[PDB]
Amino acid sequence: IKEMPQPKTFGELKNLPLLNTDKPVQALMKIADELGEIFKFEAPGRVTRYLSSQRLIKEACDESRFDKNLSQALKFVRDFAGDGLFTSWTHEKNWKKAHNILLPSFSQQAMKGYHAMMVDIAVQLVQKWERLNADEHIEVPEDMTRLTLDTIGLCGFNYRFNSFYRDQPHPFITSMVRALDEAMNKLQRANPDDPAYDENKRQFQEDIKVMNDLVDKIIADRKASGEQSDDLLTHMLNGKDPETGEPLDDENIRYQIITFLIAGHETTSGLLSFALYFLVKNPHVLQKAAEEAARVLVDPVPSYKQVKQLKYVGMVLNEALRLWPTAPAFSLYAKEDTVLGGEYPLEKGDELMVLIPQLHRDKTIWGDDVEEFRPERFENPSAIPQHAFKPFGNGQRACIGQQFALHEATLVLGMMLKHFDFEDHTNYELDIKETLTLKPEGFVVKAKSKKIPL
Ligand code: HEM
Ligand SMILES: CCCCCCCN1CCC[C@H]1C(=O)N[C@@H](Cc1ccccc1)C(=O)O
Repeated sequence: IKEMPQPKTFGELKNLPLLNTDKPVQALMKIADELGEIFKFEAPGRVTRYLSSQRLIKEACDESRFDKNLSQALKFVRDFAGDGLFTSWTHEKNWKKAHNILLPSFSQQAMKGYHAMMVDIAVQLVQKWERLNADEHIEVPEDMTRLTLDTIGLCGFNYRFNSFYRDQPHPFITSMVRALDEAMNKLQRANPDDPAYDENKRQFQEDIKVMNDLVDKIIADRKASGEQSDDLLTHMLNGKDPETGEPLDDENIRYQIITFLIAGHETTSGLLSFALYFLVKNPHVLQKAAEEAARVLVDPVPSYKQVKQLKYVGMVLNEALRLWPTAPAFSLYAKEDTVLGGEYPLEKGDELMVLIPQLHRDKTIWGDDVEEFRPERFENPSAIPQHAFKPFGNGQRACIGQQFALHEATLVLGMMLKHFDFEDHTNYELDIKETLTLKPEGFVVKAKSKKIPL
């Protein structure tokens, strides 16, 4: 029974000022490097414990002992994502109902139906880059975000955001990005109810109204027309939960659509951006991935079955998720009193944060080459210890979008490596911007066409 380390305190504010930074996850990573596999973090009125070791996280991932907690970040996102899957408690009726209704829409099988839509957007990205002039470069996270938002819009509700036709984001997106910024900024405020934050609160309410009005009109317009497109919205209007026999209500459908647009904007785009970053920093790895793409993608348009055969590209994406998991944490609560790792007693209700980037750096799992980009680490999942690799979270509350994200990312990265050579022309220094998620900021490359027709 050990006493837990705790980082430096600021009197009555305890640890809270440590998060007064534009890079709080990267600050918590540096604290974990100093304090080790577990530390206590206190703010006025709340305590959590940050876990970094596979030794403790494998226990935290025991669903008989721990359930998903809404972190303060998720509670603030819930003001616009409601009781959508991502911001619902496991015990709320609408979690299991929506989970049962939506699981078939997110399976490996369902991906065959979404593939043609994903290819539509992927072809738009390839044509954009084919059409750049000799003097020009690519804004990587900008273009990956254009792609991943457009893909979920088209597969979500058959809506074209037409992001490759715009410098300025669609108005829904300007509102969603500003709401996500206010949710994440609200975290840092020692003094939240101050009047210096009164404009922020007024803007948040306008942004919520914007997201609701576009999404509610999309739903209303679809029911009115009665058309049956094979998108998530059609599945949610016609689907019944096998348990309750009930469908989702129109308000819950709107929370699910907002949730899916947040995920498509924030997470998959981060993964593609980090994957291209590691490939241009690791030319031998880029070469082996480009060789797979050339051998497998033998048709102008990739097929679903071809994407399934891009195994090495799959390993590249997992190794990018290992070093920079774009969704960097999740939160758990103890269902009952229990002891963590035979050292740290917890009471019913005590909270934990899993710091995924640190878990993925555990040298007892990955060895001394832990900072190196080596996709071959992922050749044999049976050779990886339990709960060592958690970029999609844990158990019944794991990412429902995992198959969707990995299909889209494998397809697009495979087409990028087929069609272009890449140059890191600025010798880019990694700068990680934090929103809901992690993304390279300012990452730019030059892409020289291999002139292979679409
Ligand atoms: C690389 C891409 C992505 C990553 C890394 C990612 C990561 C995660 C993680 C870590 C969680 C667990 C969060 C927690 O325990 O608090 C999660 C949940 C979720 N993700 Fe994703 N996600 C990705 C893409 C997507 C996509 C494309 C969708 C939907 C189109 C999506 C929808 C969701 C939903 C709905 C949940 C909540 C599931 C539930 O609790 O029932 N994600 N994601
Ligand atoms: C993909 C979603 C990732 C969300 C990860 C959370 C991302 N947080 C952003 C800051 C770091 C990280 C986190 O540890 N937050 C906790 C801690 C906390 C609670 C209350 C006030 C301030 C901070 C929380 O939100 O409860």
